[PDB]
Amino acid sequence: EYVFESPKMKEILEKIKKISCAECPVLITGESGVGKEVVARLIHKLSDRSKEPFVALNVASIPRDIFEAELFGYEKGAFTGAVSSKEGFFELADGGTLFLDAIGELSLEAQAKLLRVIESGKFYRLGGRKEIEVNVRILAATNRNIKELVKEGKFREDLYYRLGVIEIEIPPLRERKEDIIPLANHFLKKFSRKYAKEVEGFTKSAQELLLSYPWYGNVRELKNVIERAVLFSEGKFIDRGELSCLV
Amino acid sequence: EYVFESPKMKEILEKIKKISCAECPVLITGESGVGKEVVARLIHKLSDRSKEPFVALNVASIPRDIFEAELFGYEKGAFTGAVSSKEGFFELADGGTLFLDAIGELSLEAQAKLLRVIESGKFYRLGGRKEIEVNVRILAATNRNIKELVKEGKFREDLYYRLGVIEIEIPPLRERKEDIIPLANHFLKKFSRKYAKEVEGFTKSAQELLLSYPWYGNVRELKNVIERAVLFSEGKFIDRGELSCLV
Amino acid sequence: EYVFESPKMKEILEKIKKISCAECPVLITGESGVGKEVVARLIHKLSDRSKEPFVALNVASIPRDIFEAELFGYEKGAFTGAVSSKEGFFELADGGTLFLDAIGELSLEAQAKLLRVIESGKFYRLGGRKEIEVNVRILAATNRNIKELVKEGKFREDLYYRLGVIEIEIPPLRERKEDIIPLANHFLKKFSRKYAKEVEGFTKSAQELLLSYPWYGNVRELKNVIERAVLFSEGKFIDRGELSCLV
Amino acid sequence: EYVFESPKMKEILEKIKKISCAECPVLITGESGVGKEVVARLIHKLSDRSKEPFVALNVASIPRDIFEAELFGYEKGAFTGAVSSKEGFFELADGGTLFLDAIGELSLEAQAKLLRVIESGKFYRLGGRKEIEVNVRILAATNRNIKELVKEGKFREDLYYRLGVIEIEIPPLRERKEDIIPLANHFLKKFSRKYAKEVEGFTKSAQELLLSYPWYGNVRELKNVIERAVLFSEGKFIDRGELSCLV
Amino acid sequence: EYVFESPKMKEILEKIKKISCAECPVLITGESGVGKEVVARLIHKLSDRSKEPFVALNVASIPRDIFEAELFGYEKGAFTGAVSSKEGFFELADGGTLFLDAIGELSLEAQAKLLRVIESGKFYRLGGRKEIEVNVRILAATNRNIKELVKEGKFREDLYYRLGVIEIEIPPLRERKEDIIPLANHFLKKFSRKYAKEVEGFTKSAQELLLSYPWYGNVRELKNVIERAVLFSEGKFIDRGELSCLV
Amino acid sequence: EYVFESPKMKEILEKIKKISCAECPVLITGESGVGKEVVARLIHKLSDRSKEPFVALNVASIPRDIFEAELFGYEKGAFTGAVSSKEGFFELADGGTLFLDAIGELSLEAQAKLLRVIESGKFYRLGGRKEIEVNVRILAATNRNIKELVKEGKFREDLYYRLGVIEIEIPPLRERKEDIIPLANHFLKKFSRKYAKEVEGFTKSAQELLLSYPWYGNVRELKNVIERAVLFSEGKFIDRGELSCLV
Amino acid sequence: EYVFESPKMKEILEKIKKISCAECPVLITGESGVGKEVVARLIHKLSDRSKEPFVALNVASIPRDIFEAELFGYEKGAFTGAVSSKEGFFELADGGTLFLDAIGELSLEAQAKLLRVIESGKFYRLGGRKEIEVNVRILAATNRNIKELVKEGKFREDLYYRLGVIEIEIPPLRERKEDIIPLANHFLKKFSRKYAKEVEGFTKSAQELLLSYPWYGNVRELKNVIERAVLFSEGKFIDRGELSCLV
Ligand SMILES: Nc1ncnc2c1ncn2[C@@H]1O[C@H](COP(=O)(O)OP(=O)(O)OP(=O)(O)O)[C@@H](O)[C@H]1O
Ligand SMILES: Nc1ncnc2c1ncn2[C@@H]1O[C@H](COP(=O)(O)OP(=O)(O)OP(=O)(O)O)[C@@H](O)[C@H]1O
Ligand SMILES: Nc1ncnc2c1ncn2[C@@H]1O[C@H](COP(=O)(O)OP(=O)(O)OP(=O)(O)O)[C@@H](O)[C@H]1O
Ligand SMILES: Nc1ncnc2c1ncn2[C@@H]1O[C@H](COP(=O)(O)OP(=O)(O)OP(=O)(O)O)[C@@H](O)[C@H]1O
Ligand SMILES: Nc1ncnc2c1ncn2[C@@H]1O[C@H](COP(=O)(O)OP(=O)(O)OP(=O)(O)O)[C@@H](O)[C@H]1O
Ligand SMILES: Nc1ncnc2c1ncn2[C@@H]1O[C@H](COP(=O)(O)OP(=O)(O)OP(=O)(O)O)[C@@H](O)[C@H]1O
Ligand SMILES: Nc1ncnc2c1ncn2[C@@H]1O[C@H](COP(=O)(O)OP(=O)(O)OP(=O)(O)O)[C@@H](O)[C@H]1O
Ligand SMILES: [Mg+2]
Ligand SMILES: [Mg+2]
Ligand SMILES: [Mg+2]
Ligand SMILES: [Mg+2]
Ligand SMILES: [Mg+2]
Ligand SMILES: [Mg+2]
Ligand SMILES: [Mg+2]
Repeated sequence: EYVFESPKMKEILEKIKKISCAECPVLITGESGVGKEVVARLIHKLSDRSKEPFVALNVASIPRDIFEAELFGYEKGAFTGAVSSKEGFFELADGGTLFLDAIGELSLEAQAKLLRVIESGKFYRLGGRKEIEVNVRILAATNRNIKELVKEGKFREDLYYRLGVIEIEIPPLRERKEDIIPLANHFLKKFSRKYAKEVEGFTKSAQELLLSYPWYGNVRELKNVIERAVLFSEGKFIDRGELSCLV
Repeated sequence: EYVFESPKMKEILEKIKKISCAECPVLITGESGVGKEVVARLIHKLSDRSKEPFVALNVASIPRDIFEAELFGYEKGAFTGAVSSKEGFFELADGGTLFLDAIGELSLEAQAKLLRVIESGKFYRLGGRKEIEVNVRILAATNRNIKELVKEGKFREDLYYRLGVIEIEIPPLRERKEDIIPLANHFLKKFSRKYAKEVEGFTKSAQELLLSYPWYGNVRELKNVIERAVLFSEGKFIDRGELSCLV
Repeated sequence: EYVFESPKMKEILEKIKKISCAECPVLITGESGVGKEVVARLIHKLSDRSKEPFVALNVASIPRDIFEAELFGYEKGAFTGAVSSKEGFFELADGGTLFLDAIGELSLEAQAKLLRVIESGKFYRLGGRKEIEVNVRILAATNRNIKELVKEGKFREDLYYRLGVIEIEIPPLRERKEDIIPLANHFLKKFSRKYAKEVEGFTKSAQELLLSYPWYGNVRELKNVIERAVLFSEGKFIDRGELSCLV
Repeated sequence: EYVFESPKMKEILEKIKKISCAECPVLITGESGVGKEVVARLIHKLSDRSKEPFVALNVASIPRDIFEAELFGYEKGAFTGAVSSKEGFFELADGGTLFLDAIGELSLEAQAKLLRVIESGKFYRLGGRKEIEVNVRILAATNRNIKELVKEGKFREDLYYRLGVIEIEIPPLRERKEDIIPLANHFLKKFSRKYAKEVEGFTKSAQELLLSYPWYGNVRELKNVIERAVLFSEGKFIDRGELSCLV
Repeated sequence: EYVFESPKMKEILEKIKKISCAECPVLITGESGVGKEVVARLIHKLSDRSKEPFVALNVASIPRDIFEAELFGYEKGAFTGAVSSKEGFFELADGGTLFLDAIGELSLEAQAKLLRVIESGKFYRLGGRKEIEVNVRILAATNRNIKELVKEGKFREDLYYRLGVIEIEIPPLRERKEDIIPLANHFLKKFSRKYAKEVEGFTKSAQELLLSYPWYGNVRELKNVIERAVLFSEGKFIDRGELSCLV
Repeated sequence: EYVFESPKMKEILEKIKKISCAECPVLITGESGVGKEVVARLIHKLSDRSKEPFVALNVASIPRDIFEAELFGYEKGAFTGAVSSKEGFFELADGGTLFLDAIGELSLEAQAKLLRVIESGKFYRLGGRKEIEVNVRILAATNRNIKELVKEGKFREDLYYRLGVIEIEIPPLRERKEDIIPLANHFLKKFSRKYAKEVEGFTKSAQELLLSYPWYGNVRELKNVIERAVLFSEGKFIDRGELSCLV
Repeated sequence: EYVFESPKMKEILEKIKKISCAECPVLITGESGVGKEVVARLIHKLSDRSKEPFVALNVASIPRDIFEAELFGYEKGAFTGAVSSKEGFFELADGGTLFLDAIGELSLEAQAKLLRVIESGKFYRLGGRKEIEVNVRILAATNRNIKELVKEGKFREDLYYRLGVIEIEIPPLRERKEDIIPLANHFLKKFSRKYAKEVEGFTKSAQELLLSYPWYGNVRELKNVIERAVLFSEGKFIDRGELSCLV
C-alpha cells in the first residue's frame, strides 16, 4: 500500500530489494515528509530480520548526560543511582534492527561515542569492565544536509563513512511529479473509506493544482491536504476551489 | 452559550463540526483572548471522545530537566532513584484528548522529544526498555506567530506538519466586528443575572464605542469591560460615558 | 480608620464597595506607599470571603527552583522531595483570598506557570497526576509600571488580561492633595495618643509645607514624618521649623 | 562612657533619648568608624527592650542560598536533609531587637525577601504553611551611601521607606572637631589605666595635630592611634613627634 | 587477507614485522579509513602478546569527570558512590595491549593525567594510597594532524615523545594508487562470495575510474563502493557506468 | 637566634617588646621573605599568651564554600556530613593567638564574614542559634600592598581599621643593608655546623657582593644562597666567585 | 648506567653528590626529555633517605576539588567525608621523599594551598582540627619556564623561594654535544643486547648527523631514534642513511 511511481522512487524501491540479503548500514536522507521512515521500515520488512525487533530511537533528543547509559546500559555499581545492571538500546536490538533517527542532529560529543560500535558491534557498559558484543543492523535517517555537515565539521567524517555504506537520498515531492497524483488518489481512497464519504476523485483543474504546488512538507503535507479535502468535501469530486482554500 | 456570528467564526464552527468524525491533530492559533481554548474544548465535546478525559497542559512551562519524565513517565530503577514507575501525561490521556497549550513557546530541545510520539503514539519511559503505545488525540494552541517561527527556525518544520493536519486560525476581535455586539450582549446578560443588577442593554452611543475599540485583549478584554460596566452600572442601560472611562 | 478624601480616592472606595458581591481578580497598581496593601485588605474585608483566610505572598521573591512546589505543592514520591505530599499556597487559600504581591517583578518563566490556574482554578502538584481544583479569589499588586512591562514584553499579555479584570490604579500622594492634611491629622492623633504627647495640630505654615512636599514615599513617607514630628515635638502644635528639618 | 560633645552628636544623643518610648525602625548611616554600632546599642539600652536580646547580624554576608532559612527558619520536611524545624533569626529576636548590619550591601534578591516582614512581622518558614508572627524592633546600619543606592536602583525604594522611619546620619570625625580632643582624652585615660602607664595628656602641639588630621577611619582610627601612643609613650605627656610618626 | 602492495605499505608492513620483538609505544596516524586500526591489530597479532588481551578504547570520548576512574580505577572509600574497589582499563590490560584510539582528540587536561603512566607503568587509583604497577604495551592512533597539534600547543610535547617511539604514518589511498585495484579486487571477491553473486572483475574503463577518484574516505570508502557495486551488479563484470553512479 | 641590626629592625623589635602587655590586633606587611612570620611568632612568644596555642592559617586558601564552617564551625543539624557539632578555628584558638596569614588575598566575600568577629569575639556557628564568644588575639600578615588594596576597593576599609591597630611594615632586605652581613654570618655558622664543614667566613670581595645584590626573595633568598655556598664550599672562606655563580 | 660527560652535566652530578648530606628542597627545570626525573631519582638514591619511599605525583593533574583531600587527607566526619579518616600523600611520604612533578603547571589556587607545608611540615586534614606534622623531603620538576612564570605572576614568588633552595637547570641536549655520542653509544649497547642484534656502533657519517640534529625531544628523542635504528638495522654498523630516514 505504498506508492512508488516516479523514476527515482522506482530506483529506490529496487535498491531496497537488492539489499535484502545484506545487513550493512543504510543512511537515508531527504526533506521532511519525503518518506525516510517508510523506507527504513520497508528495508526492515524485506530484510533477513523482518521478524526481529525494529527499535526506533530519536538519537539526538537523548540528553547528553545519559547518552551512554541509554545506548550501552550501565553496570550495577559505582557509576550509579542503582542496584542492578540495565541493558541499553544496542542490546535491546541485538539480532534485530536499530534505527537511529535524526542522526544528523547528534552532537559531536555523542557522534564520537557511537563511532566504535557501528563497525565492531562491541562496547563497554557505563561502569563495566566486560566487553559486550551485539549483532545489530543499523539504519539511520535525517532531514539535515549531512554532506554539508561533514564539510563544515559539524558531523564526523569517520562516522559518515561508517553509516553511509548504502546511501538512499529521497527527493522532494516537487521533483517526483509522477508520484503526486497516484499519492493523492491513494489518500483519497483511504480517507473516503475511513470517514464514510462519497468522494471518488479530483477534477482536472484540481489535479493541475496538486502538480504545481511545491509541497514543502512533501508527502505528509499532501496527505494532510487530502485528509482535509475529504472531510470538508460535498460532491463525488474535489474541485480546484476546495483545494485552493486548503493550500 | 458560545457566540459565533461573524463569517469567519461561522466557518470555524463548521470546520469543527465537520471534523467530529476525525481524530487528527488540530493546530489552533491566534492572539490572546480570541478563543483558542474555547475552540479546543468545543472540538473535544463534539468529537468521538467527548466522554474521555481532556488533559490540558502548558507544555512550554514544564522545566527542561523533567520534560520526558512528565510526558512519558519513568521506570522504577536507576535513572533517578524513585522506587516505582510513574505514568506520564501521554498515558494519562490514553483513549482521550491531550491539549498541548503554548506549543509555540516550546524549546527546540523539547519539540524534538515530542516528534516521534505525535504520529506513532509510541515512546519509551525515561529509563525503560519497553515501547509503550497510546492512542491519544492531539490538540495544540499558541498565541505565537507559528508560521514565522518555522521560517526563523525557532520551531521545527517536521513538528509543524505533524501538528497542523487541521489548522484553525482564529482572527482578532477587531476583524470580527459582527461578533462584538452579540458578545457584549451575551456578557451583559450573564453578569446582570450573576450580580443581580437591572442592566438590560447598551445605548447606541455605547455600541459605537464597542465596535471601534481595537480589543487588544480580544474576547477576554471585552468580557472584562462588560463585567466592569455591569458592576458599576446604575441605569437599565450602559451609556458611552460608563464605557469610555473603562477603556 | 482609613482616610479617603480626594476625588480619586473616593471613586476607588466606591469601586471597592461595588465589587463586594464579586470574586473577580483585582489588579492594584501605584507607587510605593500609596496604599496598595490597604486597598487589597479592604477589598477582602468587604467581600464575601471576609471571614476566610487572606494569604499574602511576595510572589517574585520565591526562588525559581521551588516556585511550583510552593504554589502547587508536591506529591510524595516525586523527586527527592520527601516522604509525604505537601499543600501549596493555592490550596492553603482554597475558599479564601490569595494576594500576589510584587506581581510585576515576577519572572517570565514564573508568569507562565501561573497562567492556567488564574482562570481554571486547576493544576497538578509537582510530580502528581491528579488534577486539583481550588476556588481562590485572586488579588495582585505591584509598584512597577505594568502596562509598560506588557508593551516591552517583560510581562505576558495573556496573564495581564487574566489578572486585570478589575483595575485599581492608586495615584501618588502628590496628585491627591486633598488627602494630605486629613492624613497628617489622622497620624498626629494616632501617634500623640500612642506616645502620650500633647500635640494637637499643625500651624498654617506647617500645613503649607505638607501640601507642597512631593512625598516620593507617599503615604508611608508622610506617616514617618508625622511619627518623627510627634516624637520630637514640644508644643501643642507642630510648626514649619519642626517639619522642615524632617524632610 | 561614650563621648558626645559636638553639636551634631549632641542632637543625635537627644533623638536617641526622644525615641526611647518608640519601637519604630531606625536607619543608621555614616563612614566606617563613626559610631554606628555604638548608636545602635545605645538605642537598645535606652529603649523599652533594654532587657530583651540584641541580635546582631551582618545581613549581607549570609550566602544567598540560605538567606530564608537563616532569617525565617525552615519546617521539618522541607526538601529532605532535615528532621526537625529550626527557628530563624527573626524568631530568635522575638520580643527583642534585631540589628541588620551592612544593610546597604544586601543583594536586590535578598532585600525583596525582607520586604513584607519589616512592617507586618509575619512570614512563612522555608517549606512551611503556617504564617508566623513576631514582634521585633528593627535597627539597621550601613557605611554605604544609601540614598545614592536608591537613586541608582541598587537598593529598593520600598524597603528604604520601611527601614528609615527614624534616620540617624552620623557625620565623619573631621566634621565633628569638637569631639576629637575629648575622644583622644577619653582613650588616653582608658589605655593609660589598662596598660599601667604614666601618660596624662597631650602637648598643645599634639592636640593641633589631632584636630587637623582627616581621620579616614574616624573614631576607630583615633582610638587606634591613641592606643599606639600610650603603648610606645615615655613621658607623662604625648608630644607632636610621638603622634606624627603614628599617622 | 590484508592488502599491502604499494611501496609505502610494503615498508609499513616491514616495520611491523621488525618490531615484533619489541614492546615500545607505537603512534599510528593518517586520514579516516587508511587502515590505522588494521595496523594496530596487526602489530598486536605479530607481537609477543598476540595471545594476551587487546583492549580498545576511544580515549577522547570518556567524559572528563570519570577519566581517572575509568583508566586507573578507584578504591573503595571516599571519592565514592561505592562499596568496593574497581580496576581501571590499565589494569584490565596488564600483560596485554592497550589501544588508545583518537589520542589526538584528547583534552589537555586528560593528556596530563596519562603522562606518568606511559613510561613508568605506575599510578594511584582514584582515592587510593598504594602505587599500582602494570606492564602494558601501548598503541595509539589518530586521524588528526598530531605534529600540528603539538606546534599549536593543543597536544603536549612531552606526551608526544612518550607515545611516538615508533611512528607509522599511513598515507591516503590517493597516494597509494598501487593499492587501489588489488583492494578493489579483494573486496569484489569477498562480497561476490558473501552475497552469492557472479561478479568476477572490473572492465578496464571501471579500473581507470577507481584509480582517478580521490577516495576521501580512503580504504573504507573504497570497500563501501565495491560492496554497492556487487549488490547492484548484473553482469560478470562491473563497468564504468555502474561505478560512476556510485561515486 | 634572630638577627635585628639595622635601625628599622631595631625599632620593630622595640615595638614588639612594648606591646607584650597588650592583646590588640597586629597587621604585619612586607615583601616575601622579609620575616613576617618570624615577627608574628616573636610577638606571640613575648606576649601574655606565650604558653597558649598559636594557630596558623592561610586564610585566603580556604575554599569559599567552607569558609564559615572552617572559621566558625557548624552545629549538628545543618545537614551534610553531619551528625555532630564541630569547632571552627576561632574556638580552637580560644585563649590563644590566631594568625591569619595571606590576609590581603582574602576575597571580599570572605573579608565581610570576618568583620564582626574581630572586635566582638562573637559569632554564630554555621546553622546554629547560640552566639558563641571567644577571646582570641589576632595577628595578620600579607605580602600584598594592603593600603593600595584598600584604595582600590579590593580590601574593605572597615576590616583594615580593625586589623591594623598596631602596624608593622617590615622593609625589604635591600633597604636594611646593616642586616645583610650579620644575617649571612648567622647562616654560615648555622649551616657550617649542620653540614660539618670548615667554612668560617666570607672574603671582603664576597661581602661586597652580598651588600649590592637586591635580594628579591629577601631573607629567605639570602638564607638559600648561604646554604648553597656552604654545601658547595671548599675553603675556610667563601670568595666572590663561589657566590657570583650562585646569584 | 647514567651518562654525564659534558661539562654542565658533570657539574650537575657534582652538586647532586654535594647535597647528599642535606634535605633541602630541590627545584629541577629543563626542556622535555633532558633528564629531570633521572636527576630527581638520583638525588634520592644518593641521599640519607635512599631507603625510604619515593612518592611521585603529577601535582598539576590532580583535580582542584580534591587537591586538599589528596595532599593532606581528610578526617572522618567532615562533609560526608566517608566513614573514616584517610592519609594524604604528605603523610604517605613521611620520612621519605615527595616528588612534585609538573610543579610549574600548578594553578595559583593550588600553589597557595602548598605554601605553608613546604617549610613548616605542618597542615590540617580536610575537616580536621589537629595539626599534623611530617618530615618530608621535597623535590620538584617542571619543563615550564618557571622564572618567567614568576615574573608574569603565573607562579607565586613566595612558593618559588621555598622550593628553589637548590636549583638544578638541566640544559637541552643541543647545548651538551659532548653527551650525544656517549648517550647514543649507551643506547645502542642496551638495545642491541635487548633485541639480540649485531649492531656495534655508528659510522663517522652517522655520528655527524647525531651531533647536528637539534633533539627537540632531547635525551628521550635520542633514545627513541637509537631504539628504531637498532630494530631496523642490518649491518654491524648504523650508517647516515639509516638515521636520516629516522629523523
Ligand atoms: N511512498 C509513500 N506511499 C504512501 N505513503 C507515504 C509514502 N511516503 C510517505 N508516506 C506517508 O507520508 C508521511 C511521511 O512519511 P515519513 O514519516 O516516512 O516521512 P519522513 O521523510 O521520515 O519525514 P520527517 O523528516 O518529517 O520525519 C507518513 O504518513 C507516510 O506514511
Ligand atoms: N465565541 C465565544 N463566545 C463566548 N465567549 C468566548 C468566546 N470565545 C472566547 N470566549 C471567552 O473569552 C475568554 C478567553 O477565551 P480563551 O481562554 O478560549 O482564549 P485564548 O485564545 O485561549 O486566549 P489566551 O491565548 O490568552 O489563553 C474566556 O472567558 C472565554 O470563555
Ligand atoms: N488611605 C490611607 N489612610 C491611612 N493610612 C494609610 C492609607 N494608605 C496607606 N496608609 C498607610 O501607609 C502605609 C503604606 O500603605 P501600604 O503598605 O498599603 O502601601 P503600598 O502601596 O502597599 O506600598 P509599597 O509599594 O511600598 O509596598 C501603611 O502604614 C498604611 O497603613
Ligand atoms: N561617641 C563615641 N564615644 C566613645 N567611643 C566611640 C564613640 N563612637 C565610636 N566609638 C568607638 O570607636 C569605634 C567605632 O566603632 P563602631 O563600630 O561603633 O563604628 P561603626 O560606624 O559601626 O564602624 P564600621 O562601619 O567600621 O562598622 C568603636 O571602638 C567604638 O567603641
Ligand atoms: N590494507 C588493507 N587491506 C584490507 N582492508 C583494509 C586495509 N586497510 C583498511 N582496510 C579496511 O577498510 C577499513 C579501514 O578501517 P580502519 O579502521 O583500519 O581505518 P582507520 O584509519 O582506523 O579509520 P578511522 O580513522 O575512520 O577509524 C576497514 O574496513 C578495514 O577492514
Ligand atoms: N630577623 C631574622 N633573623 C634570622 N632569620 C630570619 C629573620 N627573618 C627571617 N628569617 C628567616 O628567613 C626565612 C623567611 O622568613 P619568614 O618565613 O618569616 O618570611 P615571610 O615575610 O613570612 O615570607 P613570605 O611572605 O614568603 O611568607 C625564614 O627561614 C626565617 O627563619
Ligand atoms: N643522563 C642520562 N643517561 C641515560 N639516559 C637518560 C639520561 N637522561 C635521561 N635519560 C633517559 O631519557 C628519557 C627521559 O628522561 P626523563 O624522563 O628524566 O626526562 P624529563 O626531563 O623528566 O622529561 P619530561 O619533561 O618529558 O618529563 C628517560 O628514558 C631517561 O631514562
Ligand atoms: Mg522520520
Ligand atoms: Mg489558552
Ligand atoms: Mg505593599
Ligand atoms: Mg558596625
Ligand atoms: Mg579506527
Ligand atoms: Mg609567612
Ligand atoms: Mg618527568
